Amino acid sequence: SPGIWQLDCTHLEGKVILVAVHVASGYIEAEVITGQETAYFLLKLAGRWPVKTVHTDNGSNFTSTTVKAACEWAGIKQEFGIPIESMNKELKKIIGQVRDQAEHLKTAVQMAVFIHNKKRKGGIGGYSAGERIVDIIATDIET
Amino acid sequence: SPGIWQLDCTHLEGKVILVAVHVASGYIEAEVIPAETGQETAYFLLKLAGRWPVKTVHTDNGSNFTSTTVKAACEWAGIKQEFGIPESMNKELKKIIGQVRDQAEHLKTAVQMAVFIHNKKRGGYSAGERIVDIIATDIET
Ligand SMILES: Cc1ccc2oc(C#Cc3ccc(C(=O)NCCOCCOCCNC(=O)c4ccc(C#Cc5oc6ccc(C)cc6c5CC(=O)O)cc4)cc3)c(CC(=O)O)c2c1
Repeated sequence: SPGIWQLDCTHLEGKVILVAVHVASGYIEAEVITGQETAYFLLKLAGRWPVKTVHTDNGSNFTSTTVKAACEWAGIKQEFGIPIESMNKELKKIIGQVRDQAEHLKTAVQMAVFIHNKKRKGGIGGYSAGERIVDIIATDIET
Repeated sequence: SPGIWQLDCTHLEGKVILVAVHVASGYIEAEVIPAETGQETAYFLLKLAGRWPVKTVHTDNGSNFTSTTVKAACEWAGIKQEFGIPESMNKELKKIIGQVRDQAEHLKTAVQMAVFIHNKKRGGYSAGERIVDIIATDIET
């Protein structure tokens, strides 16, 4: 299902990291950060990918006027219950291996996102998450 | 033109907007950045190359060749910089930003609304449909 994403948060060095997983592929986006910030994040994602339903596991985004606005503008359905916590874990491990390469945590997070999406999902051969999401989307339009 | 992008700067409301165009599809990504070409240009490129295949980046002035961080970002991710960008997306974008500007407080929000529209609206195929088709085609190769 090409447009289904899970959105979660996580924390490092006193910053919050917003994390969005395309569930069907394992492709992820992320950024360091409010409700405006999540709204902006969602708008940016939806203008790059098919963002149709976003699952979150707590009440926080349902009380954010800008998120609600971004979702209406963009055509996103928020849904509670999510339907990727091993995701936040591998991201941080990768952030561990790159952190020394970067002066800003933000850069480290984006190095780790890069690695995640570009490595072979299976270790060897097959697709990366970055390839799968495009593959998934190509086939849904085709249909 | 499978991993070939154009990079440029456009200006609105006293701000600089960085814009990368996937040449074969016309798909664009954009963000508000500093006058300085440095760390935040490197970061935009790192992020872009994490979402799409970015192998060669064209520019047609010298600004993008004066930052050590941009060079380190290109090395890290496997990006070649080429001079020569021989694509006035900047003009339809600003059209659209002006269309949607009232719908948002922050300019950068209006930029992202205009990116969304430009990439989604076709007829034949939208830029967003094209880039996916291009990349999927290639993978199968
Ligand atoms: C090898 C290599 C490779 C790459 C590298 O890269 C780098 C780097 C770097 C590097 C990057 C970056 C910085 C850096 O950030 N600098 C300073 C900036 O700091 C401020 C940050 O906070 C931002 C938040 N500020 C906001 O103002 C704001 C305001 C509004 C909204 C919204 C919304 C919205 O969305 C909506 C959506 C919909 C609707 C309907 C409404 C809305 C609405 C509402 C509406 O507008 O109406 C959001 C935010 C600094 C440094 C390095 C260097 C290193 O590290 O070694 C490097 C090295």
